[PDB]
Amino acid sequence: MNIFEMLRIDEGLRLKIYKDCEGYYTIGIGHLLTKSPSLNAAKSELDKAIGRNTNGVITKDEAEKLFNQDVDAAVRGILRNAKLKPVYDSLDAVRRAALINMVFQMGETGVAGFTNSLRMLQQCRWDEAAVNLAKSRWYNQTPNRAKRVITTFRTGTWDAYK
Repeated sequence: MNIFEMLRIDEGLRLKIYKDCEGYYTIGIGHLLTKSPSLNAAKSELDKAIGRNTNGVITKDEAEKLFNQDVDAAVRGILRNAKLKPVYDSLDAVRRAALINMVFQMGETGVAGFTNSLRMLQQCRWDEAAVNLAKSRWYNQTPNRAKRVITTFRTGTWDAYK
């Protein structure tokens, strides 16, 4: 199991524009297009992202290319974030993937907002951290995904994904 595989399981793959759990226009492997309500806006964004006129449909290759860029961006955001970096540096490989998953989903900023939890990860207090993480809009809106990531922080294995 690795980060790509993890995230493919969490986000799925769709080749046509769709609405994510929050209602935002999205495509491919969890690729957010725009927070706005306009389908036009979304098509526009897609065209600019792919560099071609798509009529809102993309190929699998095109889907993986966006995903690869999206995973690389998340890592780097983490790595360039004052709050995030120290935490990532402190974790083992499995637990690193779990933080990348959060960032991919909710952004650097959103994650940077889980102060208490983050401090707990830095001290290796896996159970206290899992409880704190669950106390969040994130856990209450998308519980099955959040359970996965959280168990991964708790145990440092891929069991939730297997």
